[PDB]
Amino acid sequence: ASNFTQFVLVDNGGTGDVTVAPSNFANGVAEWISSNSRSQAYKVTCSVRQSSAQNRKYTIKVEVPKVATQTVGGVELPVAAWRSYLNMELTIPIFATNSDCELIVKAMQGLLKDGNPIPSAIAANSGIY
Amino acid sequence: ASNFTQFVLVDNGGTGDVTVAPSNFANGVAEWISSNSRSQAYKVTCSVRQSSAQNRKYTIKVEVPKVATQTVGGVELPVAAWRSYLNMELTIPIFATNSDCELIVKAMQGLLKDGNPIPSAIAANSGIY
Amino acid sequence: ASNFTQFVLVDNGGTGDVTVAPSNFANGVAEWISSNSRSQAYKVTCSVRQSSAQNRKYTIKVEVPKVATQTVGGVELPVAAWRSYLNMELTIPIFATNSDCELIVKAMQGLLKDGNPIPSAIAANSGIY
Amino acid sequence: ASNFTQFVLVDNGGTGDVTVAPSNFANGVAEWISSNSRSQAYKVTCSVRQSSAQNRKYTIKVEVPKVATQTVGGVELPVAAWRSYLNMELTIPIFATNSDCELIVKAMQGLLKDGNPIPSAIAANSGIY
Amino acid sequence: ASNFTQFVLVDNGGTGDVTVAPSNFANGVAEWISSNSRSQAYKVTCSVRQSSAQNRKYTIKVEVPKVATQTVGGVELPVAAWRSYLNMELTIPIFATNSDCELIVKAMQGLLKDGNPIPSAIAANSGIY
Amino acid sequence: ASNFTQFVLVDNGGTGDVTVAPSNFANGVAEWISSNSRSQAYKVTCSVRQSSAQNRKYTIKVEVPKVATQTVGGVELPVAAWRSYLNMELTIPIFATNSDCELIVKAMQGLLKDGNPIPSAIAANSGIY
RNA sequence: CCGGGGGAUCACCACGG
RNA sequence: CCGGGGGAUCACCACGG
RNA sequence: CGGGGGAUCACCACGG
Repeated sequence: ASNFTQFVLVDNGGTGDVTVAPSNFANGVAEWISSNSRSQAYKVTCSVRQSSAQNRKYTIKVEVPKVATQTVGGVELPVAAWRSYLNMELTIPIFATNSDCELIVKAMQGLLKDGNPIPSAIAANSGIY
Repeated sequence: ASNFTQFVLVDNGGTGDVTVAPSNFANGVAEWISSNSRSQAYKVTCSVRQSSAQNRKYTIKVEVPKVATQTVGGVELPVAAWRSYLNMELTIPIFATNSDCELIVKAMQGLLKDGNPIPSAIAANSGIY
Repeated sequence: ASNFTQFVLVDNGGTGDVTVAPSNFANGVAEWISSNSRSQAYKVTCSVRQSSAQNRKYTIKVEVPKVATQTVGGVELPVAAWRSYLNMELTIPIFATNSDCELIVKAMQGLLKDGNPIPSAIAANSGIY
Repeated sequence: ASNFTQFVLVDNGGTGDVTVAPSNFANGVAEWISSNSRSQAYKVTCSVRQSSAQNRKYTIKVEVPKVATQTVGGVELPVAAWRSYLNMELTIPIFATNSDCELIVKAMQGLLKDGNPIPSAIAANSGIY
Repeated sequence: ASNFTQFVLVDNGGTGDVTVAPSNFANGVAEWISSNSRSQAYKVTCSVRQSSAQNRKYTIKVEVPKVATQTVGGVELPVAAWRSYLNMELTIPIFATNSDCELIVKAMQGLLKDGNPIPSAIAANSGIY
Repeated sequence: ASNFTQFVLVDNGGTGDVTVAPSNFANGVAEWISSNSRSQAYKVTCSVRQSSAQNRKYTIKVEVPKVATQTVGGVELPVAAWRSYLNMELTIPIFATNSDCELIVKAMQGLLKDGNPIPSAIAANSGIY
């Protein structure tokens, strides 16, 4: 098949859903963007490299924009008031089997499950305590 | 409310679940670990700081053990061959409201939802194609 | 046990209460922040140190914001029109027992009790007369 | 009308109350002192000034003594074994209305309310934890 | 839960018991002190660090004071005639499981059990022979 | 009386107890070890000296083997991965009476009593939180 | 290339290795 | 950072790596 | 360490 497909980044229950689609693979960096002007789009990038002799490194990036309409020179333009940036690096040893890797994915999913500590703190503009 | 509580990191459907619990709070850095030797434990740390004048920044770290052919409670060397490391840094502009932050969390959840490109690639020991 | 938890900074009956929650505790400085936009949040910090041979010194800071919306270029952001800054330093000799400290706290509470000179002047943009 | 009057600094039920009375108001600095030996008295001072173009600044000071008798050469005098010194500075922009100031006072009162982190730590010779 | 709780350091059978409580966690050093003036208090501190790549180090400190009342400048002050200092470092490899660690705790407890060699010598102001 | 006798280091309720016995007295340093190869033994050494004019100092050392997955009588390398080291230094001012010293011992016993913070943390492969 | 609860305007930058 | 049956007024100091 | 020294508030300059 091919895993370079579009997926929904922000699930808002069928309405207001932010879906992101493949837009580039130049230089080994897979890119996805929302159906917007490049200045207001959601961006997701991913890449893998054999960082060392004995392990691989996945580098993922996500950009969440705060869309706005700005007036520059008396003209209105679609812009982003600001952006939130997520940068993550995952280092996996070459000795990890597929089951070993599913474990990693499940842990990451559990980490952000609704109601858990971390996602709770982030959504409330607070720390852990 | 007080979010520093134990939670399920790896959900294996009730049986075989991996729970992670509070183990340290030195220097504001919250830590959680599973019931294992520190060399084979699942570790999670989180912390927030004001990186700059306009940004707040969360640093989240997760360590996952290689389980295939593992010897529980044994000395496994080299350490690098038996562990995966996840480094996450989330930058959020100071103008983000709680709602904005909820959306950011949703985006993170969507990025790793089962069946999506990234988690599928990682779990299959592969890249994008 | 822990006193690094959330508390009510401004008691407005039981609804419009301003609550402040732990956010960061790095380098011996505990920091509390109210929810939502960090740009419009109340901030409280506290620290203790041995200022000298016989003295222990507390440094407390509080920031009260004037919530407002800033529109520029048609782009509006949540900001603080201005902030009120309170900085206080309390020195207590190492000979002070717990009873001595309870008294010091009572004095601070009395100084600001409703109806007394100091709080009355501040609440009215006035000085002493 | 006058707010330069005596008030209760330490409320000990209704008997061992520490009352502080006007003593001097020279050079824009109001001073209150408790009765009896000046050497063992509680002291409170307050002043306001225009720290800058947009800011008005309050400077408040409080001294809590540790009453004791000093014998030297067979001659005993009433003195203060030591003193606890509180110095606070409050800055309020000239745009603050009376309501804004009432709020600032509420915040100060809340910060020191019985049971909250700060007063609890001080009353126990402790810091934050 | 939280293990940062108060505990009794010196058990004297319900009467004359020296109990110690949490008082600080600044800079990752957990501190406990007895309910005394800071100049006469019992002190207990603890901290963990990943000393090397393959092991952790616990650093514990205990201070036992000999309380006295000293007359400085004709005034009486609560002081400590002298202090006994206990400094201990415990290095545990990361490969140690929880059971491996309970073993360490039991050994330390056995080492100081009433009647055993070491505690006997210490309490008699003598060496081993 | 002559305290250099064997004793129970690890009390496992009669069955599975670890006894440690006198094995060396070279240079005034008393040593005790369990019945194992020196690479897997429980070791205890103790010594007293006058560190300075006003202080006497006890140096106590304890070595505990990692037991999980251990191979009795086998060659286990690296040595650092299979052993925990405890270093204790107790400083007692020359004015301490036998009674004073008994209290010091009690404090040490209390610090490590079952259920208290420190032993609980160590046994759970964790820190304070 | 590796490191940091280093920074960013975010596939970039500085520092230390 | 590591070491000492190095020292302390005890989260510090000196020395050797 | 000082100031009824200032701030955009754990920063800044002047004083020892």
